[PDB]
Amino acid sequence: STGSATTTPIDSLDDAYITPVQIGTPAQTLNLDFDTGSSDLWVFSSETTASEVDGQTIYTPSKSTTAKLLSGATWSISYGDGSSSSGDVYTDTVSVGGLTVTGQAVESAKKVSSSFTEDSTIDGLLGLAFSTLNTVSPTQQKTFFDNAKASLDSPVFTADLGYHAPGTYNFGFIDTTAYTGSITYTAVSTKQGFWEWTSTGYAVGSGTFKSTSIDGIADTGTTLLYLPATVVSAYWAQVSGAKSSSSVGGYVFPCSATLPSFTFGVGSARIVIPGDYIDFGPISTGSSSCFGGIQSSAGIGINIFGDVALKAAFVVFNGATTPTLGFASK
Repeated sequence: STGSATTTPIDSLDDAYITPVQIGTPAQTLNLDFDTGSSDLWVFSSETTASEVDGQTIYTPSKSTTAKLLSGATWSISYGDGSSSSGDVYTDTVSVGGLTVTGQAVESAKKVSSSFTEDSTIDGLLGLAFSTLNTVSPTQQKTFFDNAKASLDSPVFTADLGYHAPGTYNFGFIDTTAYTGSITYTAVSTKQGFWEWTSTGYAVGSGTFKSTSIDGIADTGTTLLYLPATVVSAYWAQVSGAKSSSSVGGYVFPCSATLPSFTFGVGSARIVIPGDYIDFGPISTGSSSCFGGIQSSAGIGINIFGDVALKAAFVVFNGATTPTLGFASK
């Protein structure tokens, strides 16, 4: 089998992407944030504290004839951005772009933190990291991809995120029309449960490439590119007027400035992030100070190749027995 679904930016800055997902019978369609940095499929629901729901579409398991309580199961997650959610668990039929999994764990939120409430466009998350990170207790549950894998034509999914435009998540096949050149594959460590890999270096604009190992994660659920402070400083030093602002919480720059591209290495291959992808607009409405899309990972504890990086490439998440990651230009 295969599936193919369009993923759409939630706003004009590509702060996140939402993908429609069918849950239950008859189908209830929720717009989920596909997140290769986590491993829980959780949704706003009829069980979510009323005061914490503000415009989201909810899953109502009592209206699904295929929903079954996963008795005794609970879940609780906290994300790198400080947000969180928790609740109980049903199994139900879940379809993405034509691909159907029966008995998928659907984690129903009883509580969500304010940032989730405040984002009317995201109805939940669909985790695509390794199932070892799944938070369901007492019985850890598998991701949608893990459940689908054996049925897929090939045990892979791909992320083709757009810049200020829709893109595509495919399951079970590689669309050879969606990228230019060749796909370069690179080793993955699953030791932390992430799609963790090592970039071979970077360049700033037309500058010479610096060969240096940068271990990080391919994370569709993170907006920006978070890299070591040395790398980030070298980037912003090439932007007139850019500065790190402790009050804002990262690098800012005047929008009158031209942003250089940023290149990262995948083996001997190179992915070029155009300068415009690094512009996240005014820090507040009407401000001449713009927020940067490349920020320091110092004190996150891990480097994160988030949407800023991934949307410059066609990315293969290869879930073969030994997982790997593939990157192509597009």
